[PDB]
Amino acid sequence: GSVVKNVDMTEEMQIDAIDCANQALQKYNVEKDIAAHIKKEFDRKYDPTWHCVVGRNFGSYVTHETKNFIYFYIGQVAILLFKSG
Amino acid sequence: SVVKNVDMTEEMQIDAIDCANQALQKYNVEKDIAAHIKKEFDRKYDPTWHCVVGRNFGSYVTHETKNFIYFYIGQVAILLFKSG
Repeated sequence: GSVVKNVDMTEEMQIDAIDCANQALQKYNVEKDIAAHIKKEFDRKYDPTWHCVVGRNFGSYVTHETKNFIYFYIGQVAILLFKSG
Repeated sequence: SVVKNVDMTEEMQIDAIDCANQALQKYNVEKDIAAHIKKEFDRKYDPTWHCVVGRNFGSYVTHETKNFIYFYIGQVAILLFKSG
């Protein structure tokens, strides 16, 4: 339960981020694909544009001002999910 | 592997990495490591910064972040951000 989140990431959205991350980790093996599934699901449910990186071997990203985000873990795997640009 | 805001340019990123390396060199406990990075960024780049190191930290709800960097020192995650 170690989480950093924005005030606009309320319980329902946080529960959905955890559920989506669990669904992505259940379905896919490659961390880039896991991240992409979470990003796609949040664009669809909570409107674009979301970005997501999973684990610690991801492509670097320069973001414009984030307006909402959540940083959390599924076991040892970090998930950063944020809305920007 | 870094995610950062456009305002975290190379000099500030270099300082975040150096600060994190200095904190990990000096302190054993991840809460203290994070607090050292936060204190140094408040002093050098003005408050209010917040920092969490590793994956066993106290949760935090932040108001709109205006600058941040997410990066790793080996297997250890560092999230450093300015808000509230």
